[PDB]
Amino acid sequence: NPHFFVTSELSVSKLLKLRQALNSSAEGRYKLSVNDFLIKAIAVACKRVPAVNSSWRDGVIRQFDTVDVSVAVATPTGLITPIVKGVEAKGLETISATVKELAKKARDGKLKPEDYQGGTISISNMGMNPAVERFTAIINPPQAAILAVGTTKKVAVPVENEDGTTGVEWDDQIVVTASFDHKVVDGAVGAEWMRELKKVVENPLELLL
Amino acid sequence: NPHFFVTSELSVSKLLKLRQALNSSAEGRYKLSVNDFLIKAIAVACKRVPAVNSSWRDGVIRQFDTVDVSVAVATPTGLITPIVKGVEAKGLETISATVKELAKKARDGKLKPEDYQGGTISISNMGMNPAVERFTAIINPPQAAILAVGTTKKVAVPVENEDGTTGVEWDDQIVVTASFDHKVVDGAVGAEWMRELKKVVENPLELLL
Amino acid sequence: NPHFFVTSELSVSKLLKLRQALNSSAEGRYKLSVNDFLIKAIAVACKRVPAVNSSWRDGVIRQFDTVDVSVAVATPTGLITPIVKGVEAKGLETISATVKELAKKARDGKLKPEDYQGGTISISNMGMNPAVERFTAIINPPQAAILAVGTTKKVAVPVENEDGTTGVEWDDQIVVTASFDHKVVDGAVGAEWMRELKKVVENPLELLL
Amino acid sequence: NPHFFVTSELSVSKLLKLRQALNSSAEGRYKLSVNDFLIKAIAVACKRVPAVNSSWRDGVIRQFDTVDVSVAVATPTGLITPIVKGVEAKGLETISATVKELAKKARDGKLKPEDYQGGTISISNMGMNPAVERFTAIINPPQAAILAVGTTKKVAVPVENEDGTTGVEWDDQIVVTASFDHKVVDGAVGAEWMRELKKVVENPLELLL
Repeated sequence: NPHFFVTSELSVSKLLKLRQALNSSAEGRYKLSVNDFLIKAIAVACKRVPAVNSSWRDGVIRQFDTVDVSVAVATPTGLITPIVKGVEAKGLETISATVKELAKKARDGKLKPEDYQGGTISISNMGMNPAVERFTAIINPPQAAILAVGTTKKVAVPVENEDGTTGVEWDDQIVVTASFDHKVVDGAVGAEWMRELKKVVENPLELLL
Repeated sequence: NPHFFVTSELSVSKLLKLRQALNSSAEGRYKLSVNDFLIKAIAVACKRVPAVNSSWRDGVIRQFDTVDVSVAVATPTGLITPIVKGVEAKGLETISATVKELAKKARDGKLKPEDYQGGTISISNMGMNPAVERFTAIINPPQAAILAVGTTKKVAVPVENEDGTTGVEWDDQIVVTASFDHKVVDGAVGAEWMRELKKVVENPLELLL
Repeated sequence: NPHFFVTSELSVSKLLKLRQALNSSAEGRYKLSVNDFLIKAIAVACKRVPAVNSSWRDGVIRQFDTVDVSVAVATPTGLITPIVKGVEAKGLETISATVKELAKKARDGKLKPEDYQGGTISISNMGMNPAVERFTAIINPPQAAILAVGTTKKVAVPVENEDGTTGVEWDDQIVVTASFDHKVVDGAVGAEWMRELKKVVENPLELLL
Repeated sequence: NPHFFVTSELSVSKLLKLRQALNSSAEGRYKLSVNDFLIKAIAVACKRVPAVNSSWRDGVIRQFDTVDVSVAVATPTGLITPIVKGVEAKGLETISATVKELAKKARDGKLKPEDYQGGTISISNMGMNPAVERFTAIINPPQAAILAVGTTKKVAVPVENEDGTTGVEWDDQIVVTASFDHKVVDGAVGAEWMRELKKVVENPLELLL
């Protein structure tokens, strides 16, 4: 299993501003987190290039026209992978309610058994606790790509103010990792998908596009 | 062998201050290095959560109540793994003398043959030379986790001084990597162990705890 | 295949200055890129320590006195690995012309079939597009080490000006990754090769050495 | 029974600072008092010189390699001596929990009968109430040394400030007393043990040593 690890580095301050604005405008019917924006962005990204969201059979490979995103949730019994289907068609409040409902279902017991079967990309995120920057779980056998998300730190970013020739103003910054299979997805298309994903995420206004 | 790589990023300036104070107070009977603090901290960390320090047999797994730490040393013949046992009970001067004596034994020849058998976590550190930030040797077959340590760089860290709204003051910072097995230790407990390890190391005053 | 991933972090501003000077002095007969300096530097580095540029047969291993560098190029059909031989003897303009000619040959069709066989280290570099910092393709079967190159970012670097006690002046900085085999090349010699490679690259004036 | 009384005078302000720091950093799982630092320090001190922690049989004497510390607790029924074993191996939070649990066990009733047998040095401390500076209970028959602790007062300590040729700044100060047997432990080794104990306690940073 030749799984090569690529990475990217994303600026999220715009996402924080948008999340705060939407949460303040909310009347309580929905709750938003950064994982919501990440899953919507990666759904749009997979719509952009369908190469990443494929599967490998015995010899032959199959490509999915639609997008099905599996999210990892931590349970005392082990690792659970709830699924959400048709993410591109849905908004972000609906997927928010779906993921929180699936999480609480995992808390109170076991889920309906076909919530485990299916999917195109597996997503894991321990950004809640600190002391984690990079990680990559093994790719699931029916999958072809896994995207892992670390925590958000606070580092200096290039700025070109006039009074200060160099200038230093700080921004929040996050690290993502992607493990592919190299049997279906090669390095070039993975780098393309990552760069266009960063292009989508850096300015969130194109999420509605 | 699904070995997933997690990482953390540690501040060591407090450790440097403590090491300098103890070395100045020393009368020559003991010599201290950063590896000493790392091995003591990880011993306490394994005491905190015993899940990481286990082993896998044919099908069944075995959990060790005590801690046995194997340290990697570079030799012209190859790679050697001296062992230290009961690290949690011992202080740091005793383990310091033990590791330096084992290192010089490796220099002058071969060791007693049962110094190779046993252990719970393997530790490797090439922080002596520069030009290394991340690395991860393969996990030893009777082990379940390996922690590798890079070098210490000097980077900017968040500060909240009054005169400067952003403010910039620099600190030394180190990178650690952890390769687990995923047959015994899953991602969640590994992240827990790493975050509590960083909590222990960041302020060294809890080492005596 | 126990492929352990080591990394380094290089300052390239001197290389940019030298590249700009040589390109301005050029009359059009040659074109220079950062990949040229990297391949020349790694050729000299392999000349420094011949351990990395070896191959593994069935049980026995073979060491190459000369250097043969294979460079990866992205093609719509897939991944292509043109080869350049005797790089240490040649300058940098000759290897520049050779690599650009091989790239355009890959563009317009297929190459002469023995351009695929041979080599000591495989080099891949997607530094052209942004949104990539670390990656590592699997080592080719007749090879023993692969060096991957990310993009160049702009980060703060330690400075010791008098007026500012800390001081902050920024520099361009690049990330490199190295995947070895651990059947032939162990961690120590890999770290040695990486540190001496960084020593060569940081100040490019030793390239002519 | 020729029990000669030696004494020492200790500065504890550093211990108060360390205790306050650790208690503030505590999340409630442990509670620390000065007696904890004293018992850990004397355990390390007995490890330093094993002469004090011995016992006398009929004619012959026996020396203990390990350390077992008996602490005196005041009960309405009389005087009770709970025991803690292997103190040097354990930290200070574990012995803290052990001593508080033994104290509350003495409060709610009688203890398991073998908690009375064994030990190397008996420790008594009425530092809680004021109006006590020196005291010394008789040595227990199977013991060879008893260390009693008074209360902490506030007295002037030598200082060498520049503006004030003499200078006066005040510090907290405690008095300790030691009654030996003179059948096993003579004056010289007792004075050695006391001076090295004061050396350990005055700067608590060597407790982790």
